[PDB]
Amino acid sequence: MDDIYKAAVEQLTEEQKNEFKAAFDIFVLGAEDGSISTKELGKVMRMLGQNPTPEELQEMIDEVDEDGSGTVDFDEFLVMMVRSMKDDSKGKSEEELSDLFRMFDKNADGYIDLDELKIMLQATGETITEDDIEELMKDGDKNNDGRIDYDEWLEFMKGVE
Repeated sequence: MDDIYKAAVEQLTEEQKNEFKAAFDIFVLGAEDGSISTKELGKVMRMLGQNPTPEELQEMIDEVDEDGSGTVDFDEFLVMMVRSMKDDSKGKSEEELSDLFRMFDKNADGYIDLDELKIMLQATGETITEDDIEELMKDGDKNNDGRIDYDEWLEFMKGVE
């Protein structure tokens, strides 16, 4: 029975909502609609000022909203436990694309280059080859041309891990 969250609730106490409500109220100090970052560990880990890594985690969670509501409710977080998303959640934002697009266009040509896009993974410690990225850009296309434009960068993250 139950879909996925209605099942755990059977063996889970709703009282927990108030348990993790403290750390939440302190995190949404500035958020009026409870808009905050889900990254709990990544926050305390990056707070130490260590190597880059969690910086990207803030992006995926930035637009974790899959239902497209605008914010995440306290309850929505609880149900996220039983399911255990483990990792990942999203990639880049709608309004952010307008910035990232030009942020990667270091060639000032209007399009995106391999050394430009791949340059990102170059500063993080990825676990892939340098030439491998060459295959990624190939998919970046969308308007049929062979390069990135003011539209492909958006559809780019159509669903890549």
